[PDB]
Amino acid sequence: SLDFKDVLLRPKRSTLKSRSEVDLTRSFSFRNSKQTYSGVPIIAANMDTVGTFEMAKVLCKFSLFTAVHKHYSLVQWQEFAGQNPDCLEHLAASSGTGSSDFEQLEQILEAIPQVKYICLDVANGYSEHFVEFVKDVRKRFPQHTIMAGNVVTGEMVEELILSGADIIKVGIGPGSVCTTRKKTGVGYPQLSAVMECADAAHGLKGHIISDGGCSCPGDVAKAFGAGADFVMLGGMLAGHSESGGELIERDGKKYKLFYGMSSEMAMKKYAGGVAEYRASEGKTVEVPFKGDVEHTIRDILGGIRSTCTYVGAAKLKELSRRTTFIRV
Amino acid sequence: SLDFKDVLLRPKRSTLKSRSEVDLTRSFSFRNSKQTYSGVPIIAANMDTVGTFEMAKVLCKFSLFTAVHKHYSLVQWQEFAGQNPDCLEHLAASSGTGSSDFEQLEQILEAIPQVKYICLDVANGYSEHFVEFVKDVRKRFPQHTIMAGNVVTGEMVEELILSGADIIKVGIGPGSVCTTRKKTGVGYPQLSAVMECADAAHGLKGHIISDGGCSCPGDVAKAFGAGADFVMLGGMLAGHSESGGELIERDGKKYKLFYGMSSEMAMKKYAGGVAEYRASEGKTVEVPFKGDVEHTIRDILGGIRSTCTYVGAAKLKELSRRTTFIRV
Amino acid sequence: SLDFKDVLLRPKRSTLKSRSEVDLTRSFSFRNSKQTYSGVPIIAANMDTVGTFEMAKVLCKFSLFTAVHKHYSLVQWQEFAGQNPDCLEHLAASSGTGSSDFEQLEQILEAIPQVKYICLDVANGYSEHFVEFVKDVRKRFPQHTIMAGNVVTGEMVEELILSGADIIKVGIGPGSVCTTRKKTGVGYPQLSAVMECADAAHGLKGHIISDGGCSCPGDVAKAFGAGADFVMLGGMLAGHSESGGELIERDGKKYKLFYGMSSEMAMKKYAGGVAEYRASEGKTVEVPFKGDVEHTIRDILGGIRSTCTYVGAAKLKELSRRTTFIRV
Amino acid sequence: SLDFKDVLLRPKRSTLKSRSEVDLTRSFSFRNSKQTYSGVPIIAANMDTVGTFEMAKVLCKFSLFTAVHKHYSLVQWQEFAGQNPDCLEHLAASSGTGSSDFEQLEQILEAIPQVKYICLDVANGYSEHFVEFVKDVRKRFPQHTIMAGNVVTGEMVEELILSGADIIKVGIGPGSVCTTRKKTGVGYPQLSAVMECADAAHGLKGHIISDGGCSCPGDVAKAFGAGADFVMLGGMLAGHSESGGELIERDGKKYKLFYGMSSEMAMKKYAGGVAEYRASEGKTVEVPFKGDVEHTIRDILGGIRSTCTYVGAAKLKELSRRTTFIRVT
Ligand SMILES: NC(=O)C1=CN([C@@H]2O[C@H](COP(=O)(O)OP(=O)(O)OC[C@H]3O[C@@H](n4cnc5c(N)ncnc54)[C@H](OP(=O)(O)O)[C@@H]3O)[C@@H](O)[C@H]2O)C=CC1
Ligand SMILES: NC(=O)C1=CN([C@@H]2O[C@H](COP(=O)(O)OP(=O)(O)OC[C@H]3O[C@@H](n4cnc5c(N)ncnc54)[C@H](OP(=O)(O)O)[C@@H]3O)[C@@H](O)[C@H]2O)C=CC1
Ligand SMILES: NC(=O)C1=CN([C@@H]2O[C@H](COP(=O)(O)OP(=O)(O)OC[C@H]3O[C@@H](n4cnc5c(N)ncnc54)[C@H](OP(=O)(O)O)[C@@H]3O)[C@@H](O)[C@H]2O)C=CC1
Ligand SMILES: NC(=O)C1=CN([C@@H]2O[C@H](COP(=O)(O)OP(=O)(O)OC[C@H]3O[C@@H](n4cnc5c(N)ncnc54)[C@H](OP(=O)(O)O)[C@@H]3O)[C@@H](O)[C@H]2O)C=CC1
Ligand SMILES: *c1nc2c(ncn2[C@@H]2O[C@H](COP(=O)(O)O)[C@@H](O)[C@H]2O)c(=O)[nH]1
Ligand SMILES: O=c1[nH]cnc2c1ncn2[C@@H]1O[C@H](COP(=O)(O)O)[C@@H](O)[C@H]1O
Ligand SMILES: O=c1[nH]cnc2c1ncn2[C@@H]1O[C@H](COP(=O)(O)O)[C@@H](O)[C@H]1O
Ligand SMILES: O=c1[nH]cnc2c1ncn2[C@@H]1O[C@H](COP(=O)(O)O)[C@@H](O)[C@H]1O
Repeated sequence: SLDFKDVLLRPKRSTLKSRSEVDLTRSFSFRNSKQTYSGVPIIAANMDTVGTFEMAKVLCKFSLFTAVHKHYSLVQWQEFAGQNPDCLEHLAASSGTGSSDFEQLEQILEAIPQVKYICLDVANGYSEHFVEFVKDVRKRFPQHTIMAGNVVTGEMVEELILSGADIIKVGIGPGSVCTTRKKTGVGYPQLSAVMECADAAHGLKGHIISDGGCSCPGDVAKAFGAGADFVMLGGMLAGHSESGGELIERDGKKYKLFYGMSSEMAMKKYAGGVAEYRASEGKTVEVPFKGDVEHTIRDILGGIRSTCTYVGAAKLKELSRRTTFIRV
Repeated sequence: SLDFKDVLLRPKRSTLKSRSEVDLTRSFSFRNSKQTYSGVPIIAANMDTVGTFEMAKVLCKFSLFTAVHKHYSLVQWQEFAGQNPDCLEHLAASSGTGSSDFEQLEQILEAIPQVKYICLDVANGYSEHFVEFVKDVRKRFPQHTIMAGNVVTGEMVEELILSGADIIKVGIGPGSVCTTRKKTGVGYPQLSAVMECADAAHGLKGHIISDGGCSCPGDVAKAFGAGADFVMLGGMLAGHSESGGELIERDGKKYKLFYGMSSEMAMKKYAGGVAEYRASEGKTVEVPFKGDVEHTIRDILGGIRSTCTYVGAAKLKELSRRTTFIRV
Repeated sequence: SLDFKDVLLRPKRSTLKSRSEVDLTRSFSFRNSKQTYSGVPIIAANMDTVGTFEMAKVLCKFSLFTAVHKHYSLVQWQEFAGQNPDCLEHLAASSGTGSSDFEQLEQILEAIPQVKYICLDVANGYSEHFVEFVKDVRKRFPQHTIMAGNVVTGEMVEELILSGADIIKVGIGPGSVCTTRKKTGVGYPQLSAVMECADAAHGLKGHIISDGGCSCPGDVAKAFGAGADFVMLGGMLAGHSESGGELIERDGKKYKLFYGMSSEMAMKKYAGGVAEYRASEGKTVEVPFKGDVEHTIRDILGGIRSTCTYVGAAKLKELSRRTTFIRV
Repeated sequence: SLDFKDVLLRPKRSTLKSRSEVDLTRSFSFRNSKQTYSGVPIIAANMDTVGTFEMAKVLCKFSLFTAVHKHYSLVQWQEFAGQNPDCLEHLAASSGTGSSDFEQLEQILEAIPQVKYICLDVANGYSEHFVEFVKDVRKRFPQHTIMAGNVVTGEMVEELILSGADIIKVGIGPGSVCTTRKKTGVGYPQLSAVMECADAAHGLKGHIISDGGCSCPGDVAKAFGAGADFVMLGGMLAGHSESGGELIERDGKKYKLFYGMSSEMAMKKYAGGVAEYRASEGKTVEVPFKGDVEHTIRDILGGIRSTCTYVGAAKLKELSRRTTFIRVT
């Protein structure tokens, strides 16, 4: 029942001389889409303040991935893709399960063929309705790679992969601005979830994303060491120039809003308020302004290269197999 | 030795599509009164700041229950009942073991025949005196549903049910303004208390209330998942317009008093003071003003519907069967 | 490896009706002095700010015990004894191992025959030198009851009782103003120390004092439940009118100094400062002023009566038999 | 998986009557250099703010050891050595693995023959490159005692001794101004590291230094109790008159900078800044000014003498043997 904070990685004898030797890119072949990936498998979350086109343009320079948020117009996507043809390779267009979500997704994918990834995202990936929607999307777009979540346990990972998803998004409640655990009491320790779900997915030649709960580069490295193919970040990418969220300067200091997608703040913006039978399951915070995201990416990547050197991993694909966790 | 903070509920595969589909009402048939209940089994605690007639009026609209405090006059009761006849089915009148308390209860029940629940409430329900009192109240009021507590272990749950109580109130020391544990060292972790006492009660076709220790909706869901038939709330319901407690406006902010029923504040108010051989076993806090309780009810119920969807429960009665706790 | 915080007492079926029914006095017959005791076995520590004459005078009225500090003159003792002839029964005169300490102790005992207890107190009761001192004091005063400490393990409890001590003082490092653990790393969790040492002592028909680490009446109740015959209190008794320590009014609030007997404050007062080879093993704090100690005594005794009613103990003597600890 | 905070020492019967009776010196014979040591085996860390010449001069008086930082020039070393001929016996010159570092060290050792210890110090002692370096250094200076680290596990302790190191420096991430754990997730709880590495070292009649994570005298005592031959201190020695770090008087209070050697502050000073592929693995703090280090040394040593009296150790040599740890919540 482990969280990131409960472990450390044991160092091991290595032949690496310098952190600059470490290759942080991965190559994957996806189970169902049959497409191939090559890049640095860290993903900007599809939160409205994080999965922005400005984030994408910077993350592209480092070969990182963006799951674009679901609140841009087709026109905005077309403007982005026209101005940034070389950044469409590691983007996913996102959708929930509504008719309207699906139709807007379609419009994007039809108009911008270079977008080859789909991020299907719900709070509760255990619903049969969600499973059925994944099948539906696989059938409509057989050659796109599908990321689907969220879940925390292997039976659901398997069902979702067998239903047509390529990459399962793992995590219920670990997120920095999530309040699901406080409102519902439901969840799973994130490191344990990653280990269980990685094993399940990899038994089927599928993949996973560790989604949420990382607050330092060491956490990112732990999720990878536990078998995550990709790691998705919200909070660590919030608060930058390139992030969304209002910039607030008060009492001589600068902040940016950062908020859960099921916070009252988000529901006020996009659902016309909070439905009577719902409770909010995210919160709002004000993040001290961090400046340009490039400096944060370099810190994260720098940390992970260090991790690899300490365990003797010359390439990110070696990190999990050379990871021995010490309980602390 | 589990508390609510030590666990999460595991999600499970679900045919539920929306949280709006979840029915939170239960029906119970009581062992000794032979009466039947229908409602949302969340009870406002019989504290003078929580179990108020203003609270009852609002909770009634949501089919929630109020254990009315023991400090209203007979005419206040008569006035309430006259003005709010449809509220009377979801209320209990309360008493401790004092001859004065019981006599005032008898006058209320004589005046208000519509009150069909009795809440017999002492700090130490392990006393043979309390056991005997319960037997006497059963003999006196054969058709009234009797809630009796408090205890934390099965042997006492069984004895209390066999002596004539329908519903056993579980918890010693977990309350937000309780200081019993600090003053006496006595108590029992609440989640374990609920698990153990639920098994003991259910084996005899009786019922329990998890009383105390919930500070968010997820805790309430954990209590129900652990087998509690009802959950009683003090602090979560304190600090509202409908709550008791002085409203205090100071340093630009508003607060409401909230205090334990064995605090010095309560004893000064209703015993004249603290008797020489006694210690206070409650504290006072100032709760930032919360506004109208309807918003808090909606949040709590919304959290629990979300729990139910995550574990596949279409009805609250299915929650405990569908609950697998993960240790955190 | 239990500290007080690690456990709660399980409640049990009781025939107690009222906390007023509980007798907190104990009767002891001491192994080596052959003297008898009757009183409430809580002791004000022999710290210079706690074991004062003003403290004794109040504690006396409750039948509590005072280990008088070792920094009164003989004239001071005679004055107290002359003015308070009925408060001499539950007093001890204190000494360390030095010849000047012994000479002063001897003057007190000779001049004040009503003083029938001796408190032999060193930081490190494991020294053969302390053992031999205990033996010598036993030989010199065969009808005086000897408290001796401090130690935390059974073997040493036994040695000290067999060397002539009646009551063994248990605790190394738990005290509120102690820094031994930070400075040395030496200690033993106090609840486990009490359980182990009480068994060792009782097997020889001797007694122990749980010395240090209580910060609420619940802790005192836990110590007694774990088998301690007496409980000694420093911090809980510091900061009262009757306490020593300078009264400091600053920034409109009142405080009283409270410091370790191994602190730099103490060694400056009574040694020539700190010897080059020693480190201080106590600290200084300013305790917000508590007023009269009577109120604190009532809070402590009331808490312990409540513990006894909860576990079915009519007498403090029964509390440890009736104690079942639950680990939290 | 223990840290210092997870344990206490159990007192035991003794015949000691005063803390002043306790002998805190140790004598060691080193496996590979064959040289001998007599002193109090607490070492000032080779951080630029701790392993200074001012520090060394004071620690000398108490028979404590200094691993000098690697950022003094030859001329500064010669000045020190000419004014303090007797303080040279418990000094180590430090180096990392680069050719420039090796050359600086080689000049110091050639110019000042009285310096008989070498501290080879990298963040990652698990590197084959580091092992080959230790071997090269043992080849070049066969009679110098070599401290080499850092590592946290016994296999690497063994390999480094077999490769020619005498004393292995143990600790990855426990340090007060280290952020390696937050940046990489890598580490090992320090008390357990010490117990494992001390067994591995001692099997081969080598020695270890517990490096990092001590924040009170008790932690020092615990490290010795777990079998560390030496204990190295950064934070506990920062903030003094003798420490490096700028003295900053602000808001009516005095502070001294103390920072990790992998911090942005250090890399700005000694490298070009931070290379694009590196992350900072240390932080900067401002430590309230502590005054003269002598007073801190006396507090540390008095603490450890007290531990020894409580467990019956008349000499520091006895402490580990007489140590029984109790696990604490
Ligand atoms: N990671 C997260 O927590 C995220 C949460 N949201 C939140 O999810 C909810 C639905 O989002 P929307 O975009 O309208 O539709 P989606 O496309 O996200 O599809 C989710 C569907 O699942 C249903 N549902 C069933 N169980 C749950 C549950 N336990 N928690 C949340 N939804 C559940 C919702 O219905 P119903 O609401 O009737 O129960 C909704 O129809 C909103 O409250 C939204 O703010 C949105 C994005 C990410
Ligand atoms: N559930 C919990 O953890 C707690 C609940 N309470 C709440 O606060 C109210 C405060 O009432 P309070 O004045 O404490 O007493 P109660 O209302 O519980 O007292 C009823 C009778 O129990 C007796 N009694 C016996 N043992 C105890 C004991 N250990 N603690 C308290 N009473 C005891 C009292 O006698 P006597 O006073 O002479 O001893 C009295 O005659 C309770 O009625 C309850 O609603 C209070 C504390 C803890
Ligand atoms: N509970 C506590 O921590 C108490 C602390 N004190 C402290 O104990 C020390 C001696 O007090 P004093 O009144 O002179 O003599 P004491 O009669 O209290 O006896 C203590 C004797 O034990 C010796 N000793 C051996 N080991 C230790 C140790 N680990 N810690 C403390 N003393 C030890 C002392 O010699 P030496 O000092 O040379 O080592 C001293 O001669 C002082 O520093 C004093 O402040 C006094 C009473 C109780
Ligand atoms: N003991 C500990 O917990 C730590 C100690 N440090 C202290 O700070 C200094 C840091 O300077 P720095 O250059 O960062 O490290 P080092 O002094 O340890 O560098 C020596 C060589 O090791 C290489 N190296 C390989 N892996 C790593 C790694 N994981 N982390 C750091 N270097 C690695 C470096 O190359 P390249 O830089 O190209 O990768 C460099 O060429 C150390 O010398 C040490 O004093 C720093 C962090 C942790
Ligand atoms: C719960 N979880 C939520 C909410 N909005 C987003 N998220 C989740 O958090 C992840 C990011 O976690 P960080 O710790 O910030 O990196 C997102 O990717 C998503 O899974 C919400 O309102 N409630
Ligand atoms: O003074 C007190 N001491 C201990 N428990 C109390 C006191 N007053 C009320 N309670 C308990 O605390 C419960 C509510 O706890 P909460 O919901 O955590 O605030 C009540 O229903 C009582 O059982
Ligand atoms: O300076 C000291 N160092 C360590 N223990 C001390 C010191 N001075 C007093 N004590 C102990 O602390 C006890 C009181 O502990 P307290 O009740 O937690 O404050 C005393 O009875 C002594 O045993
Ligand atoms: O920047 C850093 N990152 C990691 N460890 C460091 C850094 N700087 C110094 N250290 C280590 O920290 C030790 C001192 O730890 P301290 O005694 O807890 O402050 C040094 O001897 C080094 O091993």
